[PDB]
Amino acid sequence: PNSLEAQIRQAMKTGSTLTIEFDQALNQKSPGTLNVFLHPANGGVRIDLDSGNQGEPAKILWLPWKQGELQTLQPGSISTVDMLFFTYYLSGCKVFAGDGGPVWHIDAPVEANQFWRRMSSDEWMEDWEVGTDRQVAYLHRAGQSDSLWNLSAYLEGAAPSTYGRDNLGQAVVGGIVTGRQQMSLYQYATTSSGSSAWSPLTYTLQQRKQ
Ligand SMILES: [Br-]
Repeated sequence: PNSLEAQIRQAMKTGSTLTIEFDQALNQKSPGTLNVFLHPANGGVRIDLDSGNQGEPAKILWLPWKQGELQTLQPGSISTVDMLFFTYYLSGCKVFAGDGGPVWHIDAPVEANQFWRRMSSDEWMEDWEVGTDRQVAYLHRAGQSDSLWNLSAYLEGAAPSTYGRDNLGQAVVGGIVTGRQQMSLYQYATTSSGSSAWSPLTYTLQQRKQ
């Protein structure tokens, strides 16, 4: 087979099944570029800081998870075509990504009005004028209470993407860098039924309402 990094990038693009296991220790690393090790795992790849166990070094873009908080990947971090991006597992969490803008990983219990308030101090958000459009990818868990994710007061456009059902399930989000400050996003979900194949996570047109 190819390098584990290439295997992931091909699984994403081809819409194949290839799971990702993350070491929790990665959440102690700040957002931005990160040197990790990739290893074979049952049905997929493990990403950690273990230099042994047939580990293959890779430089990725990384976005940690933090309890009760948002974490942000700034687009200034993004350059190298075909570099992979990952965030930690979504456990009821939300991911909001602006095309050419930041990516936010928001923990499950943070209310939508609160996380939008926090997001909106970012320079990319301040530059997004009411009545104008951006391309935004937004992913939440299906069946979660609407107060934890509904941004309809703020954005008009396509509905969010969802993962899971009945407020159960997890997701993995990653990406492939396509250029300066540019990435294409991919996702899969894990439920009682098993893990889905990768598919695109689509940026949709959104107009800012207020
Ligand atoms: Br929840």
